[PDB]
Amino acid sequence: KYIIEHMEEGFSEWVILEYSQILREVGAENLILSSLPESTTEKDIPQRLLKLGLRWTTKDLKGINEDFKDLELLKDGRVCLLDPRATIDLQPEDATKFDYFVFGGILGDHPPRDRTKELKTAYPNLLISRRLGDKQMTTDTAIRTTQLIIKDRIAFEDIKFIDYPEFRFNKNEATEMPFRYVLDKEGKPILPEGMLDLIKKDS
Amino acid sequence: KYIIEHMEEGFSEWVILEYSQILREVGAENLILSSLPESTTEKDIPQRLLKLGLRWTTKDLKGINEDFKDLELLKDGRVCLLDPRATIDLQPEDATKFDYFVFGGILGDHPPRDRTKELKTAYPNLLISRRLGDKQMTTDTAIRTTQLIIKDRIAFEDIKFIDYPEFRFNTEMPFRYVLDKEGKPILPEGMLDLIKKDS
Ligand SMILES: Nc1ncnc2c1ncn2[C@@H]1O[C@H](CSCC[C@H](N)C(=O)O)[C@@H](O)[C@H]1O
Ligand SMILES: Nc1ncnc2c1ncn2[C@@H]1O[C@H](CSCC[C@H](N)C(=O)O)[C@@H](O)[C@H]1O
Repeated sequence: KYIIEHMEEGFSEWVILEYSQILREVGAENLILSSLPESTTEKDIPQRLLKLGLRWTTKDLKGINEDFKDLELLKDGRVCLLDPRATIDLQPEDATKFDYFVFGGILGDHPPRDRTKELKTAYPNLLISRRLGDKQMTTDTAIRTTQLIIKDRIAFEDIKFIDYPEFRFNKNEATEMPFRYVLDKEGKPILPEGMLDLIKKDS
Repeated sequence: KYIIEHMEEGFSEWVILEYSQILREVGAENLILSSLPESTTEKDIPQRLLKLGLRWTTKDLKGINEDFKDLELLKDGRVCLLDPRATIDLQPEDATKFDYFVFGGILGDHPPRDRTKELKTAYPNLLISRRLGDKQMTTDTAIRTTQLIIKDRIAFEDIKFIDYPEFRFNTEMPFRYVLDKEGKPILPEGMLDLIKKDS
């Protein structure tokens, strides 16, 4: 159901924390990590994700069925590409329309590689583009949101968010995260396990 | 979130494969394995389940919040106990009604111990009982079904099942099973070998 195009070279601690959280919230059978470098083997995947059962592949969108027997084929118009630049928000009623939710992004910098657009250009008949509100989200937030709209059938504007949360570490260090986050029951922003400590040590 | 009451002594390969499948399909965040023996420690929990991030506890329903502060409080009427002898079938619109779905069963045998009744009795105000069809399901199938009804909002009679499938190896399973796209019953990874090995 959820397909993440791996958006970096190697795996930083940050992306390991995100992917870990995603895995524990959707379950390993429901996430495919795709488009990894062609040379990638098991020894290249962080063992923390392997233990959690991460399904990964070097293949791309059209080729993933070749790597997984259980995966229903990719039909035209039933694959939703998620893009903050799209004009139509994802709706609860879309639960019927899509069998796959794809996350692209921007790979690297200097130059950057807009994978979202390249996908859009590679799969003109496959992809439908949808937005998750007018603010930028992290991958685990974007997935949590997709899951809230599609599985819990809650419309976007009924979801409680916080934008640009500020985290205070000491009397000196005040950092602000330039993203929208889903609130938890106690009114605080949901981050992956370990993310907070990671942000702290960055200061 | 799903709460599974651990319904056998120790961990057989059978239940390990069943629990693994569940964890991979719903996510380890969304499952609590409860009511384990008081002596139980992490050392007694199978490694394959710990790697997948199994959340387990010796506690029962009343004390589940104590072990996991991230969980929403259990409120009366918002906890559904899944019971094949119950009267009202679980329906898609119940997705707004419940925060928890509990799976009990029989801690047999000689004598057996019906945890389903024990629960239903120890927590009368807490629990509401729902059925998943008139046939018996494995826990992984019952969770799979609860998920289709609650998360995908698919009605029970619109789910495609197979009743009492036979498996030839050169065996009939007395359960109802959900079908996959390929028309075959959906079993936990590794279960077919274990069924075969037993023959
Ligand atoms: N508001 C929004 N609407 C739709 N998708 C969004 C979104 N905010 C984030 N996303 C998803 O999350 C992804 C960005 S997270 C990508 C991080 C990567 N290291 C990079 O540099 O780009 C996007 O590809 C998109 O799929
Ligand atoms: N048709 C049905 N309707 C509602 N719940 C069901 C069901 N079939 C199975 N379940 C639930 O799924 C669980 C798995 S059966 C558990 C196995 C255990 N050895 C025992 O005999 O009890 C059961 O506890 C039951 O409560």
